[PDB]
Amino acid sequence: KYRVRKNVLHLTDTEKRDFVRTVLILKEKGIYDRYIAWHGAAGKFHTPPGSDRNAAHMSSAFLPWHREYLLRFERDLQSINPEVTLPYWEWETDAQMQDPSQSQIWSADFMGGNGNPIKDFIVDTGPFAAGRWTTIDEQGNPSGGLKRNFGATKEAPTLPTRDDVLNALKITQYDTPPWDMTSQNSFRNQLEGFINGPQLHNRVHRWVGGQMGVVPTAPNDPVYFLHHANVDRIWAVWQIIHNYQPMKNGPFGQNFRDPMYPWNTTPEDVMNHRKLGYVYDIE
Amino acid sequence: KYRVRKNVLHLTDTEKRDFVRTVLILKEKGIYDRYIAWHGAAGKFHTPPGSDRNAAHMSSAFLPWHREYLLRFERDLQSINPEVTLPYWEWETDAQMQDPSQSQIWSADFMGGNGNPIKDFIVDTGPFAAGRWTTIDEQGNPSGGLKRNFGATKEAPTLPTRDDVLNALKITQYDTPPWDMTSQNSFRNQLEGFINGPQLHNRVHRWVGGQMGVVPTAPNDPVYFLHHANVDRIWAVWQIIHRNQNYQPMKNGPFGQNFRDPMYPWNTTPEDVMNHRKLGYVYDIEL
Repeated sequence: KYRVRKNVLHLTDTEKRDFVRTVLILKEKGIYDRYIAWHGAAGKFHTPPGSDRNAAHMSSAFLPWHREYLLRFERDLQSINPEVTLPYWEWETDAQMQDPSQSQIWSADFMGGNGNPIKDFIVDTGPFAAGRWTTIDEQGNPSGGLKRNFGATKEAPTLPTRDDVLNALKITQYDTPPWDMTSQNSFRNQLEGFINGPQLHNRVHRWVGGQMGVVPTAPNDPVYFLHHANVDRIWAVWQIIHNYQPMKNGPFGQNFRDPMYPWNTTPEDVMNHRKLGYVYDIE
Repeated sequence: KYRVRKNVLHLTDTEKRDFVRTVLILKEKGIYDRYIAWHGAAGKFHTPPGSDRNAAHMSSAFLPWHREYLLRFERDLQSINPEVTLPYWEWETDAQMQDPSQSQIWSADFMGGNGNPIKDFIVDTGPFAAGRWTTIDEQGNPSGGLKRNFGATKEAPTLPTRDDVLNALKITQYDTPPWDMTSQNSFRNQLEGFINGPQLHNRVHRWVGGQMGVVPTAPNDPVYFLHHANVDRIWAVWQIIHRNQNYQPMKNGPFGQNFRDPMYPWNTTPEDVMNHRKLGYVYDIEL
């Protein structure tokens, strides 16, 4: 309950510089590539084999997998600097902005800015610009150069709104059969963004574009963690207002006590975010 | 120092059956596929990115990665049947046979036999035959059955010999810079089998063929674990003989190859597995 996760827009300047410097350090030590690789690995673990579902996305484990993901990331951040906690990007408020690209998340001292149309939309500002930050492709091989392109696609021209978010928190069930993209009246599938998609979570990914635009390369962009921090917050909220489903008979890897590949951690291990030792501000 | 890992050729008929049934249970519960994926994932964690070194192969962590891999596998077997330990395929002994493909490891009560040439070398004998056991491809989707094709390639017509193993056991350095496929005077690279390859470990894969023939899909064949137990036994013997010698690199190698680095996809370090007796098991030849 001690580690406090803060709204990016509530961060002081040196809180932002310290977060940024820690990420780069994780990157120089080779630790950051473990999270890109883990996330890609999970995308290849289909439950059961052949199914649309994988360990991290498109099924019930989406939320607790990403909670465990961000939890391990935060610990590695803390091992470099015990004062660093993972912020969240509250995109529901940034959507209200005239030009959400002008949000202070995108400043030169934090995430850097939008892509540059001449340089194929390569990011050329901030600490993660090309030459200052290398990316890896789907194969684990060097791909060179972070890209972003806010709202370029017909499908996600806008960030999801607080209206969009308030409608997901109403859903009464965590998840429903058959625990996938078609799951109806499903908090998880609603938050993930496949109901009349792309919405919420999936919409943020398409709006940002670049590596963020395609799931297997998305964690190349450090804003991946800030986005998913916000998703984890929405879920923790839902866990106050209103457990987990399936408790059994889902495909292996999605049940309450199944390990989530590529870890041994179960959903049950992370149901209560407070017991994991962190809290979001406003809590 | 208590779970005894036995030569496959020494297993009783009941031991053979209990092992196979336990593996089948692992597969049915969805657990076996986690080991296939872990191995596939490790192969695309390159150290550093761009190098052909990866977390589990072609560098110093080849041996401890697999010690940890097999230890986790043996634990999962034990949780199903605490009397079942991971046996080892002593291929260097099979190589002395007129026809190694007649080894008892390939009998219908254990690993099953060679691939059927009429069926594109699909295995159709033993408990892992097509229709009883489904493989998956590098992408995580079902494939069409186990395949094997013993001794089919020109580079690997034979299994490695007892002398090939004895020769490797004379190498005095665990590994050497630059800790890769070209490492010379290196026990790790020698056992791995790249110099004037394919030898030893790489030669076994090429000899078996089918999914075993391409390292990213090799754990689809349960014999993967039996083969790598023989590898783990040979390294355990190397540590007994060269007791003065330790893992290399201690430091300064690529991240994920040093003594105290995490071995992707786990947090387990090489140091954590250096002493196999402290992991709870011994090979029968140690008595």
